[PDB]
Amino acid sequence: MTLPAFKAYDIRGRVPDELNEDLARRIGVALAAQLDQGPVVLGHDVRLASPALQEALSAGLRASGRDVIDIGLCGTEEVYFQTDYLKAAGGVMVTASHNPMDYNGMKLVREQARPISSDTGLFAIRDTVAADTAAPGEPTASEQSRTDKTAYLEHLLSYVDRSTLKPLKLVVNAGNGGAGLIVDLLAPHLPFEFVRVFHEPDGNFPNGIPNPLLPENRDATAKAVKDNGADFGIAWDGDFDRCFFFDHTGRFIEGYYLVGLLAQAILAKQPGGKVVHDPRLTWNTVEQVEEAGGIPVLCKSGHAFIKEKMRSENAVYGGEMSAHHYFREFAYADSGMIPWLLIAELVSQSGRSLADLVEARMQKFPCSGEINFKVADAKASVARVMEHYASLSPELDYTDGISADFGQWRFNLRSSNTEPLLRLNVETRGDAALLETRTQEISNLLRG
Ligand SMILES: [Ca+2]
Repeated sequence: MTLPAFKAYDIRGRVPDELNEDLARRIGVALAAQLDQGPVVLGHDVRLASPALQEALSAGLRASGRDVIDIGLCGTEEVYFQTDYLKAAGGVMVTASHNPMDYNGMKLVREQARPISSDTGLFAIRDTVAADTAAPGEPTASEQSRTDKTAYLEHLLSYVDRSTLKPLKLVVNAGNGGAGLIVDLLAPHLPFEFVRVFHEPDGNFPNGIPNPLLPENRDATAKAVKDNGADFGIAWDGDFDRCFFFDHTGRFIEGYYLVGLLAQAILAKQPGGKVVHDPRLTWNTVEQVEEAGGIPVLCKSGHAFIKEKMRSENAVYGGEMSAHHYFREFAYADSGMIPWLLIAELVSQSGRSLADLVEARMQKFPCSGEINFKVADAKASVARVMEHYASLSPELDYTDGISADFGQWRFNLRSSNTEPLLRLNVETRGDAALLETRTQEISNLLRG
């Protein structure tokens, strides 16, 4: 067959049958063969098995003559940042994301933190690994421990004017992932009053695997915001490349609205810039970008597509509705830290609460959120939807699945390639009733 752990965009599998130290070592050998010259940055998340997987990567890389820069326990964005900042040949983050306790994985980048994906080197690595029966060589290169975060912290702080920040009270919820370490290193340089929830890194996850999208986990941040009168709350996934916002009422802010909000924050600092966004939910972003003087650039969803498009357009910022925010100055990479710093600055400077910054936008472009449908036949299910609506003559766009614009409402319907699974997003022009009736109509068709 093929090694199942090699996915479209990263490596992910059950330990030890899909991913283990031997495979990790072979991946390091294969990665050395795929990169231009230079050292390789390695970091890892809080999962208990992550360090051993990193050590195996390092052994394979060093056997292949690659100097290894061990940045230690970190966030995925720190591997991206250090790979670019240190002008490394590439980098690997060992991270299991929100997969089960017996899973782990790896995210791999080349120069400037450019993604390595299935069609840009990852399956080449897979095929090399799959055929590698060579004896493990011994190291011919060194490993250096580089735990200085100064340049990374200075870079994060460079997105805000610290003299304009107010002493907001912010709930922070690392979910026992790694975000608290960075929050605590930033805190001496900021005026905020932090309320720390599930703050200590703990790969045993006594409070659940970090995933702020699950209602039980969502509610822990909401409750802390409400009980403490916080201005807003921020939660992260375990490797903290995704952040999640809760307004002063405890309400979780759907990620769609953060794209337009962050674009308007960034466009104040880089006037006339291009902003890349995905096709699932669009109308609010296009309007907010244009109103702020930027140029919106439609792009297929998925971090590799977003990053490539930002590069080709010199786009200052790119944002996906699914809590991914990318910054040109950050090597075009995603950060779960930059967004909350920008939002805290916007609340501080504007005098407006996070709730009021988004309220009118959510009313003007209400959306369904992303709704997933396991179906027996994705192609037949999409066909049923498109047949049902054909007589309305929607404007169709095929940038990412099917987008259908009917005038006062639109949807995007995307099909998973890993399993028969359709993802639906609907939005309307200020009409909650139409949003629900159309969402339910499409849902009935997809389940047919
Ligand atoms: Ca993540």
